[PDB]
This record gives sequence, structure tokens and C-alpha cells, in this order.
Amino acid sequence: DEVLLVKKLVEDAIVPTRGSKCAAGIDLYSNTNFIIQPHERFLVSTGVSVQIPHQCYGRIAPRSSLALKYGIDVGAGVIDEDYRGEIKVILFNHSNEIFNGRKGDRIAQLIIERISYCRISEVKELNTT
Amino acid sequence: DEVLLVKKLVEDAIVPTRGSKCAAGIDLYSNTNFIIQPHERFLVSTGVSVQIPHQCYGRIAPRSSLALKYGIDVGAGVIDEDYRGEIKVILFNHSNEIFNGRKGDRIAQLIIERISYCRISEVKELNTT
Amino acid sequence: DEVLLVKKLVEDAIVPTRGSKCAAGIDLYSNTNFIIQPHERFLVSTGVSVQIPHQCYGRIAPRSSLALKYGIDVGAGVIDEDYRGEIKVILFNHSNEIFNGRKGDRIAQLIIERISYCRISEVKELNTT
Repeated sequence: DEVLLVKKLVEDAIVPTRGSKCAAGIDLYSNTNFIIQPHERFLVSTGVSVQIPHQCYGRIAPRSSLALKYGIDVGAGVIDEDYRGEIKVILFNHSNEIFNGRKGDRIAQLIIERISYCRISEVKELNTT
Repeated sequence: DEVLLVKKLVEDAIVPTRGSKCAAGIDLYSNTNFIIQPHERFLVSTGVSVQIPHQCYGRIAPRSSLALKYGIDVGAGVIDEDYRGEIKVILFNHSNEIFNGRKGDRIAQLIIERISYCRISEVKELNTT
Repeated sequence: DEVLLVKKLVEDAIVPTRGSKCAAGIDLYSNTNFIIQPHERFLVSTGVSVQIPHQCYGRIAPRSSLALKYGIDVGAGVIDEDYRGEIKVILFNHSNEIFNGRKGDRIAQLIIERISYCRISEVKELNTT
């Protein structure tokens, strides 16, 4: 059993949703209206915090439609399993047009990626490949 | 046993290839010639669809050489295990020069990432870290 | 047991570090001072090579603070388990300001992602979803 726990930080926050049965990504919603000028960026608040399942992290990924239509990209950051702050998404507007975001819009996806917490060891030489 | 199934949507599509024994990424090939103006973007067609193995997704990743030499980046999107459409890659040209892409060029990589389909649960408080 | 092995390629390289107990990412440090002009990019040397654990790869991810404050993004490239070259990070400066990087600065994160080395098979049709 694995569960992503979600806390609403404000009453009208939208709990992230999985869009299809085997959607890799969980949709993240903006809690505010916002404007991104051409070739600038904006830090978008989702209104939620999360507790990621053990030995995973949450990767922020772009929505394809916003990339295609509007030139929006998202930093591929990292929501750690121990992070308890609000999820906030940095959107880069790589177009020549102002981007208008609305409260309640889907603006990114969170993917629950399996990772290794391997220890790190310094050595004088690596093996050959 | 895990297998990535690939359907050619056009007869001259190139089946994606794994480049070295433990290459994380599978090379994606353009099915068309294309031009990307400076500081603009272009949606590149690969000519294939795929069926990703269970409990994985396909992440689109940039080729390092195109980033280094030409300032190309790729959105880090998400090919879901249930997606049966053509794989199309959004390339951002963050340089001051026109980028000329050719049919048959390697233009991105697909990485088959392990993920969790955890359910999502709203709670009033998360644990402390 | 999984271990990330790290070789210093120069004596003053900094071994990458995991920042919190369940930090997804391992901090990568610059081995040089560098300057990135507005809306340009720079390939930053870390001074280390690595041996990633089996059935994983190292994904280069952006540091959130540099994205927020300075408009820095990183290509989400791929350090293969068989790669024995120096880790070098492509930083894109999507702001209007010069970015000044210093030797010893944390400039990206490496995430040890679990992946599939599935074989690739061409077929005439995929299943329906």
C-alpha cells in the first residue's frame, strides 16, 4: 500500500488528481490567478502540501498542452519525501506572448518516481565500461 | 520480462534504439525535416507510438550534445503507460541561431522510469520531519 | 546495498552530498567560477565522475532556489550507469541578468532514479486503452 497524503493549506485549494487509470502524473492546480510576461517566469502556488510515499520523490513535470500551445515549461524539481512546505511550481514562459493563468487551472503534473537513497562513497578509481 | 512495444505509424519511421548496454535512454528519431527559429520551439514528430511496460512511464529527456552545441532543451513530459498516440517531442531552441533538424536525426531520449500509482488521500495534517 | 561511487578528477573537487535524510537529490558543486549572460547557457564542470548503482541512472535536476531567484534551469539529462566521464551540467539562464557562479557553489542536484532496461520490440498494433 502506497498513498500520497495531501493537506489543503487554504480552504479552496484543489487536491491533486490522477487523470486516467495509468496516468503517470497527478495534476497540480493553481490556487491563484497569475500573469507571466514573455520570456519571464512565475512561481505558482498550489495551496497544498504533501507527504510522498517512502523511497519515492515527487517530480514536477510540464503539461504537454501548455508547452505546445503556449511555450510553458516547468522546472523539473524535486519534492522530497521529507518536505512539508507548500508545493509551488516555477513556470517559464518561453513565448513572445503574455500567459494568463487562472485560479483552478491545471498548471503542471507531479510524478511519484521511485528512487534510491544509496550512500555515497569516494574512491580513487571507478570500474571500466 | 519487460518490453517496450513500438508501432511504426508511417513506413519510414525509425524504431527507437537503446545506444549502449546500460544506456538509461532510448534514442528518439525525427520523422521530418524541421527548422526552429532562435528562442522559439517546435513539436517534432517521431512517427511511432509505444506501449510502456507496467508501472513505468516514458520520460522525454534532452540529448546532451544538442543542449551543449545548439542550446536545445526538451520538455520533460510524460508518456503514460496507457497512451497510444504518436510520440511528439517539444524542442525549445534557447540559442540565437536557427536550428536545422533533419529526418532521421536523433532529437531526444525516452527513459523508462519506475513509478508509483499510489492513491491520493486528503488529510488535515501531515507528519513532522 | 546500493552505493554511488565518486571519483575526484581534480584534488579540490567536492564529493556530491545528500542534504537531508530523505533528500531525493544529491547536491552537485561547481569546480570553477563562471558567468552566464542573460538568455544564454554554460556547461559547468563538477570535477567528479561517478558509478551509478545498477538498474538506475542519475538525473540532473535544477536547484529550486536558483530557479526562483535567478531564473536558472538545468537540462534534465541522463548520467548512464556505464558513464565514466566527468559530470558536467548545462545551466540555462532564462533571466535578463548576468548569473555569477562561484567555485564550490551548489549548482544542480543528481537524483538516482530507478529505471527499466526493457527490450524494445516492433509490432504492427498496440493494445487499446
